[PDB]
Amino acid sequence: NQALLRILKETEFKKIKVLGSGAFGTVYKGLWIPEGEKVKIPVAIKELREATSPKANKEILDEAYVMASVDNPHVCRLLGICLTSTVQLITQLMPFGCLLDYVREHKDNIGSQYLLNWCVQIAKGMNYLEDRRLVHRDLAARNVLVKTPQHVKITDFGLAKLLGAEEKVPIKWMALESILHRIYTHQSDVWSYGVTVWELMTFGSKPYDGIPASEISSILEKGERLPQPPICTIDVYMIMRKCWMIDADSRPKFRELIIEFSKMARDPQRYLVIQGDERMHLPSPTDSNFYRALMDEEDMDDVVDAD
Ligand SMILES: *CCC(=O)N1CC(n2cc(-c3ccncc3)c(-c3cccc(NC(=O)c4cn(C5CC5)cn4)c3)n2)C1
Repeated sequence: NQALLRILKETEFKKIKVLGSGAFGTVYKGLWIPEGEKVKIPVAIKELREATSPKANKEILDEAYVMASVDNPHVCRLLGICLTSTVQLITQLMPFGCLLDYVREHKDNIGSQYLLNWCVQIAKGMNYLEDRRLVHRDLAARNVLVKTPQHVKITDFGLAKLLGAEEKVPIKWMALESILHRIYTHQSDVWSYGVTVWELMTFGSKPYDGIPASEISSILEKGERLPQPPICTIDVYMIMRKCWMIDADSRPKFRELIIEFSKMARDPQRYLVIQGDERMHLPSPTDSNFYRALMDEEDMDDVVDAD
């Protein structure tokens, strides 16, 4: 559906500040000025790294129209595109930033209810991508954005597919088959999900810290995996370990991860042990209503509360 992707002209928007970057390009906070209006509307803009040609631009545009249909409350939707000598992708601006920076800044202030609800939401967004037959290829805590502390969304999915580069590097998030054979499936996205859950449970620790990328395949072949985070109980750790099994079909499915983490979120102190957890509950209905009115009016399934 062509109505889901807006083609933007360089004159109606401006990049104003750098927000960060990745393997695909630099991210900016921008301002959109609708034609004839005096308002400046904040947007997020990703400017892709490699310069592009008119032939490549037509193929990218065709793929972008399909990519703009990827609609779920836990996945950031591509809203607009500007195709000139560079490819610029426009999306809604998330003022809280990525979940990786969030868990680091609010470490020893985040409770089990939040940690477990973020795992559920990420699995929901990943299950929706699997329902759309779209392999993410770059799932990590840096690619989970915070709309509000209660609502996270996945970004940067299928960027190789958008560019027509699926058959052409975040080694520490990759399944062993992706490292060895560049094979990417919904099951290698499950391995990346286990690493992302590990990043959240360690409040943003670096996976395999100190170990060079070239040594990772050999470490995985010897059966070594990321260590049990100090807050995880054995049941949570066993789910992460199942995500990192050599046999891809032995890993859990995203629909099963939604069910297990939803069950755990219903008795959160039994699955995660955090000091001072009794005073780090989910917001009351009053606070939740206020956050939504000011920055999150979109439709979304209820957050899992404790029994
Ligand atoms: C904290 C980690 C970090 O620094 N990162 C940079 C990367 N990131 C953040 C954003 C962002 C910030 C704030 N508000 C919103 C987003 C982005 C980002 C910006 C614009 C566009 C995108 N992605 C896409 O447009 C896009 C399109 N697809 C489909 C066509 C394939 C997938 N992603 C991301 N990036 C995290």
